[PDB]
Amino acid sequence: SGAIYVGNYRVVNRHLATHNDWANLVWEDSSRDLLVSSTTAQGCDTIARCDCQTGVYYCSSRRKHYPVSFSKPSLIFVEASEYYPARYQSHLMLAVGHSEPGDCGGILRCQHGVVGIVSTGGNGLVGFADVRDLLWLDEE
Ligand SMILES: N#CCc1cccc(NC(=O)N2CCC[C@H](C(N)=O)C2)c1
Ligand SMILES: [Zn+2]
Repeated sequence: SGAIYVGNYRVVNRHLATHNDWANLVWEDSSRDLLVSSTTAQGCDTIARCDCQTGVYYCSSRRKHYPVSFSKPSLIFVEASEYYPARYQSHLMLAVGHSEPGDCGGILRCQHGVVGIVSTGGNGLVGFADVRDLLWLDEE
């Protein structure tokens, strides 16, 4: 589990969105595994606006933050799970690192701010849903 809290937005994995998220919906995209809902309180996270390929992510199944090198956001085939059939996920970045299903939502960050959240995993790989292109998270 986990979310990004930027401005009056809450960014979560679409597959982990709650009823309150769907009832306060701003934007959702199943191909990216992302959903954004509105919040009453202002958050403290800031979004990175860069092309870094190195950063640090939080792994809840280890209670640890790990430094990683990650690929650029791309269209990647992801195996079937309880939440989606086997399909292509867009804006996904891969790295070598530990991930279990419940690690989804952990933040990946670079020197500029939050880069994305854990969205995929298995066999020593971890995948992150990028948010750096969502410029509207910084306003309104
Ligand atoms: N190998 C292995 C098992 C394993 C370990 C660790 C994680 C996973 N699960 C996943 O990657 N996802 C399940 C939630 C939905 C995700 C999505 N964005 O489509 C895909 C699977
Ligand atoms: Zn950066």
